[PDB]
Amino acid sequence: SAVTHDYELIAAPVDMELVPGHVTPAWGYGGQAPGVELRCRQGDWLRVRFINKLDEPTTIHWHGIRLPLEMDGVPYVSQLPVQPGEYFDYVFKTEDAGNFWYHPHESSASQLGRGLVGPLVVEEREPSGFRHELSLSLKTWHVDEQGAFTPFMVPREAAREGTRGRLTTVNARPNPTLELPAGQVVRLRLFNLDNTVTYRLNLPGAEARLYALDGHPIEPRPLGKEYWLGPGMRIDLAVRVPEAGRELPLRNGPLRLATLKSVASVEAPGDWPAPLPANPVAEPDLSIAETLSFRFEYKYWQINGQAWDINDISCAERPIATLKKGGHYIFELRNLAQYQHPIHLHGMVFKVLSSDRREIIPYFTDTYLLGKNETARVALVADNPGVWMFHCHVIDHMETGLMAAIEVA
Ligand SMILES: [Cu+2]
Ligand SMILES: [Cu+2]
Repeated sequence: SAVTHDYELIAAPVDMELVPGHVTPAWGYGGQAPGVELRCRQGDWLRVRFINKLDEPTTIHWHGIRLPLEMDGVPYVSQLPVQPGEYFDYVFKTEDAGNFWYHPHESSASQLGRGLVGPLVVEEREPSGFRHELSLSLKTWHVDEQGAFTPFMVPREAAREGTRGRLTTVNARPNPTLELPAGQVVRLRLFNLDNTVTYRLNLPGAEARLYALDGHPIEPRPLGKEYWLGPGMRIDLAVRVPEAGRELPLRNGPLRLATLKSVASVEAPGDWPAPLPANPVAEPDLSIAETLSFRFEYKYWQINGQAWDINDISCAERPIATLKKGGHYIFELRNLAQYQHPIHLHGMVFKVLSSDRREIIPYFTDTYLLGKNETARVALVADNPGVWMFHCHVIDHMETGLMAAIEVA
């Protein structure tokens, strides 16, 4: 009748030698940054005793999980900030398998910037045919050449593509070599845990197939040339590991993020897995849907429908829209700028229909990377009652105005 995955998760200072010979005074979940991997299994309860051992308030928002509003981790909408030395018990069922993540939703640029980000895997209820998996958490740290943090908001940058760090890491390490077994198909779980970077992921040489995007399965498709992994996006990238001693570079454009060294296995080469089964998300019914149009765009640099978010007041009470529970809606997402925005909706999963620019194979996701001057159409069932944040996931833009709240009732 119930399975529960218990975790005690502590946010606390972590000193990290990101730049050899230098201390970076980071903040981490479970003694590391990126934070410890949380695992659950689809259909089961995830129970996390979150304990704040930072010197300021924080919450944990569970990016991509359709959970009840009480557990969304948004200060003053979900809960009260968790104060230093206090705890909060996040309990919710994970009905969607795949790759999610977690991070604060309080002092976000700073707290995410300093390390408060982690991967969450919801295992499929039935065994995927994957024999091997590897989790890759990308983060581009705003630290200078001596390990010190640079500002997480720099206005000139917040009005552009966002405040970009300098030091790219995969699982806290600049450009690691990850060993994988030869001949085998490996599910690489790729998490962009960065505040601002879009990694133009490419893996030259290897046969690589996309199996899921932002925690939701697709008809598997070759990687091809590149995949633009925006902040807070994830993919499962199944890779045929080449014969032993080969070394493939996972890249952000021409830059190596990581190297995948094919190691000798005695295991038989296994076949490509079947498509991951769809998560139980409410099919939007286009013929019955109603459209809402949204216009994008140390103070207000970005606007939603002419409304800046003030990340300093409790203005989640004047919601940009009010959806009926069980209602089917189309969101037209209009980027009225030369700046891309990874636009994210809490609480709910939307299906990407079409774009101005891109040809779309329709898929479900909590985030759409909204290109420069792009108009994309996106559809959802207003499944989950509450007040859900709707924002660009470049943490700078979210903090300098690019956020709104959508009330489901
Ligand atoms: Cu979210
Ligand atoms: Cu943005």
